[PDB]
Amino acid sequence: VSKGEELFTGVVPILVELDGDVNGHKFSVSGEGEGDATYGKLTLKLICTTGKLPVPWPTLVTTLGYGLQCFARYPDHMKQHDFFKSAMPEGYVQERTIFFKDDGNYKTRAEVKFEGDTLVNRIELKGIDFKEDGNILGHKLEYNYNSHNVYITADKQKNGIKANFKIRHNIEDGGVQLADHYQQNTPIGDGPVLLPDNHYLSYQSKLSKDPNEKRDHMVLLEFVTAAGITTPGWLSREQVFVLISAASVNLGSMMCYSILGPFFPKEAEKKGASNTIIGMIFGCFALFELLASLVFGNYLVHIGAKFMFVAGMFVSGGVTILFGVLDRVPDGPVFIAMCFLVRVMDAVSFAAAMTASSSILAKAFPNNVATVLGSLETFSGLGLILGPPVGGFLYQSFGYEVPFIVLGCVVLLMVPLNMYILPNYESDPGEHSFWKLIALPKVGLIAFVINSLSSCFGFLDPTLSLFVLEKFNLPAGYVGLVFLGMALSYAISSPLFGLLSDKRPPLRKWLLVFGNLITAGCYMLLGPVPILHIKSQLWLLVLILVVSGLSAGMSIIPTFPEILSCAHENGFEEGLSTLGLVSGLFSAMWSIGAFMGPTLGGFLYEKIGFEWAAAIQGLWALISGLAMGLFYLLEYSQVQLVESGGALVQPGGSLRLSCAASGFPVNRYSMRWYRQAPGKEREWVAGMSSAGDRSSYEDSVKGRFTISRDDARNTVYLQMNSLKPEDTAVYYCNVNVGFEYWGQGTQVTVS
Repeated sequence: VSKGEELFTGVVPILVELDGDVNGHKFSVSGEGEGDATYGKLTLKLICTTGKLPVPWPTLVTTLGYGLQCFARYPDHMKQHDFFKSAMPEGYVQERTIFFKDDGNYKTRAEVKFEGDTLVNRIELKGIDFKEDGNILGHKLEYNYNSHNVYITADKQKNGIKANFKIRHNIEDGGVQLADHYQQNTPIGDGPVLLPDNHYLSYQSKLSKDPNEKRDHMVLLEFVTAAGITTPGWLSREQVFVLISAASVNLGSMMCYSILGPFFPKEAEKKGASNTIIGMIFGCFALFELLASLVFGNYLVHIGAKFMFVAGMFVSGGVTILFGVLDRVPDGPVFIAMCFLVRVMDAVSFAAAMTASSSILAKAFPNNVATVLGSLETFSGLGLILGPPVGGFLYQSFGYEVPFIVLGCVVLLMVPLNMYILPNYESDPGEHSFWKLIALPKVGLIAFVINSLSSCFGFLDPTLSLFVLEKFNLPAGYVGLVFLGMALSYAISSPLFGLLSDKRPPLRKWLLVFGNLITAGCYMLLGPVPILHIKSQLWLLVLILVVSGLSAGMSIIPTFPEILSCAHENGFEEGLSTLGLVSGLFSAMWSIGAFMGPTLGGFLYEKIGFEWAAAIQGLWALISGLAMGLFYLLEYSQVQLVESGGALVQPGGSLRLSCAASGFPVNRYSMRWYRQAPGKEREWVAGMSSAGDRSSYEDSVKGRFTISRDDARNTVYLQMNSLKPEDTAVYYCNVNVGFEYWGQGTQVTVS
């Protein structure tokens, strides 16, 4: 707890200083930058104020980035344990002892102060016993940097923390240099101390050069995350306290939403609404809810979530009683400006509810994004299946009014109780264009899929009732429950294909494609041409509609994590505004499907029969699903490694291991081979340089291991002879192209 803790968020500009005396050589570096504690980024452009550096660049990165640890993104249960963020406006000091393996040493002292709004960093270091012909001063350090963990514990003897981290520097010969870092961090002031437990920090550092800076310089795009303590497995009551509200929002509305649909032919000719007017009801219900959801997703930050959400059903609590009785008055010169007062504010009532609710749902659970959406969907399905059987008494009470007062009282009494739930105040507006968000080709291709999936349901819903009268002849109340089977299958597909979509991320894309593919199948048997000579059996049509609902429910849910990852990976922000604009995107792309689908399908039904009228929508969805493979199966350039060749070993012998690559070429890159022993930490074994003329070997396997590379298939082989009983371990392959990427690794058991 501190006065500057709440002001620490947002951008905070940084001033960075450095003077240093390494091996009798004096130099100085100064620079500027900024970052965030909520985003976690840290961009620092450093320029040498002296000239040619007597040290390699990454050897200074560990004392210029890890010296600036005020910007640390901590998780929820770790927010108490912020010692670097404990007190900024006084300043703190950091003493680091840096050792190298069998080489010289660094000692540095760090003073950081906070004046006004900006942060000043002052570093001084002394470097002793370094050689010109060694690994360091020969400029043998490759201009890349890896990902390392920082292990922090606290001590109350000097009210501070002590930390350790070992850094692997890459070598142009191929090997690594181990930098031991011991940290003693204390605060200057006598203020309150926020003592951490045992925890660790994770880093992801970039290292690039801008050509427009003429002198010696570097650019850091460090990303720092935190972890360390296992969270309790129980669900917190504060997070239930919003999930109950979201469940009530999705549950109470759908009864009124489902009963207002077929209610309208009780008055459609009382109002004098001709087919042009009936058509413009659907036209307004499409386009006005497009515009409303779009402007809401644009201006969620400016309006704010509270009056967005708790009044989001107050207008729905108005439209549940707006149809109180409309057989009373002879709307004559009333109905000139009432046709957009019948169902348009119903549309913005349920567009304003779901756009906000999806955003506040997805904010609370980043680790379970698809699970809780599927949970609300299966709660919706359980509400929909048991929807109208409770009406067998109530609207026989005193007339035709009853479904719009008694349930209207429930909505009007449940609407003001949603005010306790939202504590959310404010975020930042989105800087990138929402048109630029759409103009990304990935959303530009999933848009057509989600419009097709909406068009399927929109065409099918007023079609089975007019179809099954002819060759099946079921009564009106029977027309419902087939459809209920579909809902049952959406329920079966609501969490089961959602929770799995949280487990394995890269499996979702093909899964989405698979959904679309089987969606094509589920209409080709729906209305078949009798060239296929299938008989209209009830059981086969029921089964193909159940697997239709299963496919639709399996394909609807992983749309939202896919577009979240699409917005995340392509350089947009990481916050509530991006989540809200993605939710409005989903709202608009769902709402346009009520206009693309039912119009042309209802036109072509009476024209060509519900065989080819179903077949045109089926082929439309089939082309919609087939379009996804052009962007997935042609640009599947995610970098990954495949390791194999490990099995049981007869002791004192010869075998081989291999690892192949995908996502990058090996024309200008090096590669490493690591080993994890049981119970002991990792250790560099082999290294193939970018040139490949030479290689680097561990001394314990020197003269025993042969590394080889085949450039055509991007395959790398490691062979040996006379294996040892200590060589029961798991081997990893490491590559460094804009991240430190590792493979899964495989086992060698010398038994």
